[PDB]
Amino acid sequence: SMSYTWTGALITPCAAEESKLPINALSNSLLRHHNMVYATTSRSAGLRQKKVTFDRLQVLDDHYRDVLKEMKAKASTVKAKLLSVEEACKLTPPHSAKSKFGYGAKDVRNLSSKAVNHIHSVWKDLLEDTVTPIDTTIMAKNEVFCVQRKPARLIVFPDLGVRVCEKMALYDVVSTLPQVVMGSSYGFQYSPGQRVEFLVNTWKSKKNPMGFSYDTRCFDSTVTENDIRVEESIYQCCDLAPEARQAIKSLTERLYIGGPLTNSKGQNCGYRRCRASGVLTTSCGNTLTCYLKASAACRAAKLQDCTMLVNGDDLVVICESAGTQEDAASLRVFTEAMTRYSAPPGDPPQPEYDLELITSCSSNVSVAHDASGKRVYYLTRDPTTPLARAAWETARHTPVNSWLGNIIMYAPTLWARMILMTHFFSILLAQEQLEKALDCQIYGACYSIEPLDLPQIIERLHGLSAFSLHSYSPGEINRVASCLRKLGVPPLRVWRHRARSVRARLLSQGGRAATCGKYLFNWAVKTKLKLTPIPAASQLDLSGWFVAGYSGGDIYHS
Ligand SMILES: O=C(O)[C@H](Cc1ccccc1)N(Cc1cccc(C(F)(F)F)c1)C(=O)c1ccc(Cl)cc1Cl
Repeated sequence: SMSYTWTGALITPCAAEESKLPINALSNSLLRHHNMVYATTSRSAGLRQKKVTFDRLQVLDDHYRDVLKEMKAKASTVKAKLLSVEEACKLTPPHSAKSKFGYGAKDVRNLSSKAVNHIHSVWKDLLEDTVTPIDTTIMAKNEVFCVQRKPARLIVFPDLGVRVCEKMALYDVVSTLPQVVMGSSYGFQYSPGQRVEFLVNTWKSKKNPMGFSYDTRCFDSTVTENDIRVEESIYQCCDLAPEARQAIKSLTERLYIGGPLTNSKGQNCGYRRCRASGVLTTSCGNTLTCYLKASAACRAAKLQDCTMLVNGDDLVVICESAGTQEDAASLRVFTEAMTRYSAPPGDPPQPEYDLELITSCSSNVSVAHDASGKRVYYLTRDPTTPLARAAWETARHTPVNSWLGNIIMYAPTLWARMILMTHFFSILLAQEQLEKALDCQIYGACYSIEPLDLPQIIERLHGLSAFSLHSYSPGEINRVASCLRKLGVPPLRVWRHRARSVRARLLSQGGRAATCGKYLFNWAVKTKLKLTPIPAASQLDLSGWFVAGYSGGDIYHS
């Protein structure tokens, strides 16, 4: 079956779109090569349509059915509850797309009678009808990148009412089931630090380690009807309320498997027969399907002691080496099996014998040293995209503040500490907006975070060592330095000069701002300070942060 069939109608914009980096008076302090940054827009949607439209074939062998039976055995130990309407409503982003039925995201969060009444009629319809295709809107994502130009990604999502219904029926399932079925291989259960720890321990557990990242080409498009019905059979293994079983069956038949695509102008754009990128189950469905195909492919390839780390379509495997030559051969067979399972590769997989050289979830393990002088492994990444998006956010307020999200996920890195923290705290000072909560995302879920809570939040997730790492690796230092040049960003020596100023300024404010100056920029002074556990860090309720992935899932954790 074709992943998509098209009518010719265009994927249309929902408002004005900007592709060129907006420039203000602050832009140059961060980046000078403005032409390197761009945002994707609907004008490239047609190009994306061509890459994502292809036929899918599947050859399912005994290794595939063996792994699935095992997955189903673990799934049968899961007991999940139906969420109430109020709970589901409270999980809805404040600015989530409004319903076509006369109410918006605020109406839902306030439990307005119109929204709640319509939500109840959608739920009832799900229970009575298990066949009628549910409508979806298809949009082109406006996302920022650096050159080396890619076309806009596509986002397909059902109406707001249906989304609240997905939450009622499946939020508990998608939040609980993956870790049970996949154990330690489920990546979304890990904070950046725990991820590193799982990777380092998994690597150290092999006599002769070897690992590779496996990039699937347009994964959502490779997901077949079979795949989606198999995912549902796994959900159905759970101990669930009868109403939840019916809604899951209905949602699978009417929405997950396929459905008509409508543009922002209300025209039919065509029909989808693959994974929708904008539904509650996108992350969980992709993770389970990637793990099932890969686990089975590991068996077919005769990979020795293969350990998976899977986050949606992002896949990394660490196993026992059989020698340089044999490895190359096994990987080839692994890739052939995945292809048979409808998970063909984009970039061909290549074995790596150096853990730090493996990139998964666009990140890699690197090493530095803490106060004591001890080696500490931490998660970093190429800062090109973080900086391109930071440049955009320097001149444009956007719904998701990636700079904040990146400071939280990459607080221990050289680049997040010296550039992002310095740059944005300088702006918050100047605009006196330090206590203004801002929306950012972690594993797809949206959170309102106050920048003044950063010190505590970081202590909680990375430990106090995040404020004292040093002696980064020549490789890391050099990648950052080279990145600054490609983008036209001031050299690290300049950010250090700046950080000294930002730090003195925060300190002058006292209170929380002073804590920020003290912990976040202790690295900027030749005579470092104390830095002891922050009493308020234990107060923060970080339960739910690193539990599951919700990318495209319309999730908000207030
Ligand atoms: O330890 C390191 O790896 C860097 C190495 C480095 C190399 C090139 C550019 C920036 C850092 N330096 C050593 C260092 C400190 C101050 C000034 C320099 C200079 F002059 F070389 F840029 C280097 C630091 O003291 C340092 C440590 C943590 C953080 Cl968050 C920031 C800094 Cl600056």
